[PDB]
Amino acid sequence: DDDKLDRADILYNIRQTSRPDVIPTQRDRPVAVSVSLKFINILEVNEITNEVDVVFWQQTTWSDRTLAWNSSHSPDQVSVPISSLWVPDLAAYNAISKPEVLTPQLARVVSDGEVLYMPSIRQRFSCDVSGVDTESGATCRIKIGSWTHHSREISVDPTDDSEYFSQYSRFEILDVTQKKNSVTYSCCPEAYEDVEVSLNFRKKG
Amino acid sequence: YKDDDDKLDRADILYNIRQTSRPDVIPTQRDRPVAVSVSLKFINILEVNEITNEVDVVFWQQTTWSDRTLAWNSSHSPDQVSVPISSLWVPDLAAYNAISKPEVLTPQLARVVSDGEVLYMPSIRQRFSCDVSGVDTESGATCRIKIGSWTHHSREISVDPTDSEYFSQYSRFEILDVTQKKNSVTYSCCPEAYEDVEVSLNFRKKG
Amino acid sequence: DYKDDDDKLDRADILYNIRQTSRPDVIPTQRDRPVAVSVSLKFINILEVNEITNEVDVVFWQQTTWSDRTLAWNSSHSPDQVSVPISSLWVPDLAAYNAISKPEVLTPQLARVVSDGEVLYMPSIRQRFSCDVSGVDTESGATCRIKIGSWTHHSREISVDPTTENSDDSEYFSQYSRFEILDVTQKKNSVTYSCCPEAYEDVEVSLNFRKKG
Amino acid sequence: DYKDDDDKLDRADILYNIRQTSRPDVIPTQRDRPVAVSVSLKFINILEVNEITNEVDVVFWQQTTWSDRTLAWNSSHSPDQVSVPISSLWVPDLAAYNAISKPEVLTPQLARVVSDGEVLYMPSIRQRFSCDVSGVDTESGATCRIKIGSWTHHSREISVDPTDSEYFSQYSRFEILDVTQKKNSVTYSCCPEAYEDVEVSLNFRKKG
Amino acid sequence: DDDDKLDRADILYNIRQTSRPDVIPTQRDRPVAVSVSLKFINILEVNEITNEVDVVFWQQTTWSDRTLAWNSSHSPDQVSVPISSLWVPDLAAYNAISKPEVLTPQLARVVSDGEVLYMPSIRQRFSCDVSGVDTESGATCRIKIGSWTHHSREISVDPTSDDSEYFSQYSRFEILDVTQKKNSVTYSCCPEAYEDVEVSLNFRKKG
Ligand SMILES: Nc1nc(-c2ccc(C(F)(F)F)cc2)cc(N2CCOCC2)n1
Ligand SMILES: Nc1nc(-c2ccc(C(F)(F)F)cc2)cc(N2CCOCC2)n1
Ligand SMILES: Nc1nc(-c2ccc(C(F)(F)F)cc2)cc(N2CCOCC2)n1
Ligand SMILES: Nc1nc(-c2ccc(C(F)(F)F)cc2)cc(N2CCOCC2)n1
Ligand SMILES: Nc1nc(-c2ccc(C(F)(F)F)cc2)cc(N2CCOCC2)n1
Ligand SMILES: *[C@@H]1O[C@H](CO)[C@@H](O)[C@H](O)[C@H]1NC(C)=O
Ligand SMILES: *[C@@H]1O[C@H](CO)[C@@H](O)[C@H](O)[C@H]1NC(C)=O
Ligand SMILES: *[C@@H]1O[C@H](CO)[C@@H](O)[C@H](O)[C@H]1NC(C)=O
Ligand SMILES: *[C@@H]1O[C@H](CO)[C@@H](O)[C@H](O)[C@H]1NC(C)=O
Ligand SMILES: *[C@@H]1O[C@H](CO)[C@@H](O)[C@H](O)[C@H]1NC(C)=O
Repeated sequence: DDDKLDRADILYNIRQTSRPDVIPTQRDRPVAVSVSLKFINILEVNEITNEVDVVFWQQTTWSDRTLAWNSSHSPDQVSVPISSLWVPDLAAYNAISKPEVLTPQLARVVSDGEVLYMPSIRQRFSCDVSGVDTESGATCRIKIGSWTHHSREISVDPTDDSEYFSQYSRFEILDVTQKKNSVTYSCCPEAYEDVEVSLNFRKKG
Repeated sequence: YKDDDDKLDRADILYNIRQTSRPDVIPTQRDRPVAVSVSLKFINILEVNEITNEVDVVFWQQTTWSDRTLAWNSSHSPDQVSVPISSLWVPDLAAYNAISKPEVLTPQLARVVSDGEVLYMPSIRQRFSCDVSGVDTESGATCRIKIGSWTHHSREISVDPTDSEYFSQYSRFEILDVTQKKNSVTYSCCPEAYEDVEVSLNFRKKG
Repeated sequence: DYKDDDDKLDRADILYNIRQTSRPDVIPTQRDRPVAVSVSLKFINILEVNEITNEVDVVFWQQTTWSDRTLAWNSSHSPDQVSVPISSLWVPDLAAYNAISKPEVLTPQLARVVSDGEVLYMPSIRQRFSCDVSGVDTESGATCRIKIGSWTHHSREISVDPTTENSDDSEYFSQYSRFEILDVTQKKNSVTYSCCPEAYEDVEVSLNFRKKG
Repeated sequence: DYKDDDDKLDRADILYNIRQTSRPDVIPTQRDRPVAVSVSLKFINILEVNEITNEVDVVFWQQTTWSDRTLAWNSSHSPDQVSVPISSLWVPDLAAYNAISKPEVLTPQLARVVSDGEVLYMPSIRQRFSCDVSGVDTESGATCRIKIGSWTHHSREISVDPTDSEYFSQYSRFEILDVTQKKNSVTYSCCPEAYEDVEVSLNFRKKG
Repeated sequence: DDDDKLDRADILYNIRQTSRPDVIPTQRDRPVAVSVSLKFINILEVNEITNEVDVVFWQQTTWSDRTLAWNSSHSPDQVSVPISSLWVPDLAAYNAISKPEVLTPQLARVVSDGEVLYMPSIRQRFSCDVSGVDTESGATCRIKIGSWTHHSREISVDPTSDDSEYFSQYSRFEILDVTQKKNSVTYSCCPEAYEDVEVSLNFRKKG
């Protein structure tokens, strides 16, 4: 796991095999991407205009098996800059600002061909904050899917509630759930898979 | 369609597109202007200021055109592919009454279809100066957005327009009507005519 | 001629010739004479004003033109003009002496190059300036100046020649703006500073405006 | 040696040699031992404080050093150190876990390379953090806790090792009572392996 | 003879072939003498509570690299060059509390005798003593500018005729005095000295 030249070699191999603009399909099956959200913070919450500002830890994984190697005497994982990798084109449907990445833009590649990209993000969303002061709290739903690939090319999926959530927040997390969802729009005949993350939270009392 | 996931067939189409594609040159065919279809679909309203007459909107910008030099036989290969928009010509659209840089909320990819059609449909948050009077009244306020090609006159580029289903439930405002008109203006600066789509939007507060 | 404007292959060749000849970092001087650059502002919107700090926020259309005849070609059977990315062309290095923010370009960064070596670049720009705003409430309006000059090139290399004057200054201006424009004028100035024995040419633009209603 | 240092050609050759031996995307691990990165925060200012929202704005000088023997050269008759743009060098991927903004880098982005293989990267950063701010308008003051860790590399590849009004501003509204720096290894339920990090405790109060 | 376009492009080519942008241009084993002056253009704001100050200043940097020099007998005396092609000094304000914002194009003059001039106009926020701004004596704010990564054996900053000369007449504030001075500090992390120039600005509000 710890020879610089072995790492430089693995990296070199990934840079040949990997085509960054082409989706990594195997055997006529959609690429199976698994998304999961962990919340880190809730910073602002406007009940008049229906917006929140959050920081979340976005764990995405997929399998590009052509990147795989034998690791019996070499390292099992390495870090690659994401400009050298195809990453999925996920978008959050009810975002109202550009996503702001707060972490170095690197992925792990695992010798079985698995790719993990888990950046931490700040973003404002437009959502229902009705009930944020009550005891049963508000429920804001976030929708996240593949922007330009339909369900026959990219298949999204959902992989404790407050394990990484700051203790210095004004808000508290009651429950967080994730549901897979295939949806068609009147524009395009094809479906787009998304994950709907439903966060249930309230102000602290 | 059944052959939509050959990673190799896909890579080959991307390669092909990158060779034929001339990103800086308008893809005219047969001495006709490029016809570009332009439409908005509103997603949200974020800020309304009745004093200064401004509005923040997130709208979904539907833009399509064709370049038959990119076409291919898709009988046994993928029907569409995604392409980074730096590899294709894109039209230089501009909103005349906009007062801030447009902010693109989605990945900057276009779809290319086997028949030579190109679809670029970004989601955009932008700020416009427009008439926002009547917004607390039953008829509502009517605000227009004028979107035309900036450098190419009508002789080279024409823009044509092709209810808020994708409009947020949680917005403070409600849409009443959305119409789309085609204008063709000659400015006192240049002897030629620039075309544009006008998008009139009637909207009002809820309660 | 206008009849051949669209032939895709012809346009590409013109774009190719332009890149082979254009030197983006060199002033296109002709015959021991300075490069003449025509400058015209047209105001679009006056976004905000602060009478206490003396700042304004404007959107203007900045029309700029100049000649490089080494770019010319025979338009007898060819497109008369084409659009070019400005990264492929020399562009004048104009600065706003009293800008207090970076310029934000609103529009696509493309120039039109015409078949006789004329280049037009007219972006739309939002910028914040520092100027005299007192009077803005009265009926005679306020009067705010903006100096714009060549930063690193002096008069014998670049001369900004005033493109004035209107009609017409209230034409591209938002009618839905809190403010209205009385008059606009332009002046060519030529200043020699402490540092350099060389003189820099600038264009002073005066905008007279008041709050409506 | 100190005499050499000013030879424009000698430096050019050193800088050439570094760009060739340096691979920016590979951790400079030697001997099967995890790269040791020494980190150190010196505070410079405390600017925006919100007691209601638990946010703070700080300008701090981050001091980072590590060792890469492959970059080393015989400096008997050449310069002992040179400046290098960090685009030419591997730099560790550090990240503040409680930062709620993107770091704003206030200084030129150069590192120093010493001829014995030490690399020194010491940028001045402004950044907003989410932390315990209550107690700030009182004498024992507040106690914030920034944590700085290796994002994608775990303990077997990168290991952080720790190491104060000297560089702090006397024109700050705030003043500093104590600063401590502990090493911390923690395992998150996602990945089997542990990540090293440095909890920097800052103790400070408003004036008067 | 300053305008022959071919002579310019040739000079610009010679400059790119011999110039190494990442290497300090030292000569005869002496440090590089970088000369620095600040002329103030404006003051945007002042916060008495927090000791912040927003200022627009014209930074005047000049230094020599005799390896760029050419014979200007029948070619131009000077030319403009993108700073990406040249080595440029890594200056920094110790008491800056914001990213510097360059308001001007990033071009340097090169003079044929080997001299380089980089003179950008900059907008930056500083933290400094601001008390006394309303009083007739005025407040005194100190900016400390120095070389960040290069110590004194490598780069030395030397300050080089009245202010209120490029200073905006429309400012709330007026400048009472400006003095430049040179210090040389060693910090407890590293045994080599770093030179800086402290610009002292004495100013007050107007009546
Ligand atoms: N997942 C997803 N994808 C698209 C989409 C479809 C096609 C294109 C294309 F091909 F034109 F580039 C772009 C986006 C649009 C879309 N919606 C648009 C309206 O807001 C809800 C989501 N959602
Ligand atoms: N569509 C459009 N195009 C232009 C335009 C822009 C650039 C050029 C040039 F010089 F590059 F050729 C010409 C016209 C100007 C224009 N107007 C200018 C003022 O605002 C209303 C619209 N509208
Ligand atoms: N047109 C113009 N050019 C300069 C100028 C800029 C850069 C250089 C240098 F050093 F790069 F050569 C010289 C003069 C400075 C200048 N002024 C600076 C002070 O405010 C009034 C305008 N105006
Ligand atoms: N040092 C560190 N690293 C991670 C982490 C980031 C990326 C990856 C991946 F996907 F690249 F493998 C793994 C762990 C996560 C993490 N924390 C978990 C999120 O909350 C803050 C602390 N801390
Ligand atoms: N001019 C200067 N340089 C440094 C400095 C910067 C980088 C490095 C390193 F590590 F990259 F070599 C060393 C010292 C530090 C420094 N100060 C330390 C605190 O901030 C005020 C002054 N001032
Ligand atoms: C993996 O490692 C080496 C050769 O690469 C060898 O010991 C072993 O047989 C390999 N196993 C597989 C499944 O290729
Ligand atoms: C499309 O491709 C296949 C193979 O070349 C062929 O069967 C079919 O006739 C082609 N169609 C056209 C339009 O040429
Ligand atoms: C352009 O016109 C002719 C015909 O295209 C060409 O041969 C000649 O070089 C040019 N001269 C004229 C007539 O402008
Ligand atoms: C380095 O070079 C010097 C001078 O050439 C020589 O004396 C020495 O043996 C070399 N080895 C070391 C000390 O690394
Ligand atoms: C330029 O010509 C020569 C050769 O470059 C040079 O040495 C001298 O300084 C100049 N000659 C004149 C005419 O002054």
